[PDB]
Amino acid sequence: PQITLWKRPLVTIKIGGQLKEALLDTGADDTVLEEMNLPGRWKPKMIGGIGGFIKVRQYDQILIEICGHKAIGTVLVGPTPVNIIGRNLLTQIGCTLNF
Amino acid sequence: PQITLWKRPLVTIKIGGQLKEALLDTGADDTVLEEMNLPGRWKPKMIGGIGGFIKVRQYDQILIEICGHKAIGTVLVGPTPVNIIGRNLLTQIGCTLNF
Ligand SMILES: COC(=O)N[C@H](C(=O)N[C@@H](Cc1ccccc1)[C@@H](O)C[C@H](Cc1ccccc1)NC(=O)O[C@H]1CO[C@H]2OCC[C@H]21)C(C)C
Repeated sequence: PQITLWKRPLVTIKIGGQLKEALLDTGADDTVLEEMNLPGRWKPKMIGGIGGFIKVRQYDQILIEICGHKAIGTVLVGPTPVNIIGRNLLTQIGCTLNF
Repeated sequence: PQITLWKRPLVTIKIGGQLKEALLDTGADDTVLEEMNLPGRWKPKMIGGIGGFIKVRQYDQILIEICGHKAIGTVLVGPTPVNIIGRNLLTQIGCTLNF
């Protein structure tokens, strides 16, 4: 579809068998989701933005469905205030900016 | 134009007569630029991000040119790690997300 930017571009995603709301974010290199218990091994990581860094758990080869479009990649889990879909998965669903 | 997301969506902007590089960021409500000397009056403000909050200078009704498209609106100036163009100006240049 086409998503305007008058409001935060929030969409429904499906991950680990759960439905969640997440922000489509062209300014994020990576995907960061709110604390959740995902199975499997993980690696510690630090990600930064405005204000500093937060500690997250890095999960690899995670399947996410974004408005019916499937993506598979690295997902970070930690104390983020909002679920963020970053460029690593947005490229897989063929998302582009247009103006 | 149409911009893919394999690389960071960086563009050249012109503000206060100076050229700078900035990130087109659908995950930002507001536009935040690195410390710089802008003409006009300003007010203190605080903005938050993934790491916490930072103190910024809020400039209102500022003219900014984003890849040749003119916008006039609120610009925040402070210790952000990268210049970000947020939704407040992205809407003025007619930017949308498509997939
Ligand atoms: C390589 O580094 C990265 O990719 N970092 C990503 C990242 O932080 N990206 C930033 C832009 C960015 C900033 C610094 C360095 C690189 C990019 C943005 O895209 C996403 C955030 C999301 C958000 C939304 C609401 C509350 C907290 C956080 N938006 C934001 O901070 O917006 C600010 C400014 O506007 C305000 O509205 C919303 C909050 C306010 C991480 C997500 C991985």
